[PDB]
Amino acid sequence: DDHYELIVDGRVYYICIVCKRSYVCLTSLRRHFNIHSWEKKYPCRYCEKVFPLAEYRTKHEIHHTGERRYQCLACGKSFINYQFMSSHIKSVHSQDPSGDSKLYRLHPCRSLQIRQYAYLS
DNA sequence: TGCTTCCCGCGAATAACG
DNA sequence: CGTTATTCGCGGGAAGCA
Ligand SMILES: [Cl-]
Ligand SMILES: [Zn+2]
Ligand SMILES: [Zn+2]
Ligand SMILES: [Zn+2]
Repeated sequence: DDHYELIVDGRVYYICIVCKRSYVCLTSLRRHFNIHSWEKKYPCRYCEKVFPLAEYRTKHEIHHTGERRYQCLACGKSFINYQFMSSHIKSVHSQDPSGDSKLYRLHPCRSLQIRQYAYLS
């Protein structure tokens, strides 16, 4: 089909026929396989570009709107994405958002229409 | 070398099904 | 509808890049 299976120990892995990348979940391999396949297009509704993954388009479109959903809770600065936010918190506040504390807040997306997680309210 | 985008397990929201 | 299958948002490390 589009993959074969591998089994080590009990573990089942799904392997991409084309690039031989390994996946624990089949939904993952299918999501990945569109990169080879290009059977689904995710075109940017603001410009030319097309993406092989829905989430790539979504990150892209937020950069069009300028919305800043990531807010540092120590000083209030807002950021476009996780990486800027984390980078800020680590350098300025000398803390890590990975472990434990709610150091930042992610606002619901309001600059465009995407699926909304009830926990962000 | 520090931004920048990619990656993929995980599971919530929604769609397709019956 | 209830009940499933599907989509895709998210974290945060990795990989890419100039
Ligand atoms: Cl904003
Ligand atoms: Zn592949
Ligand atoms: Zn665009
Ligand atoms: Zn701050």
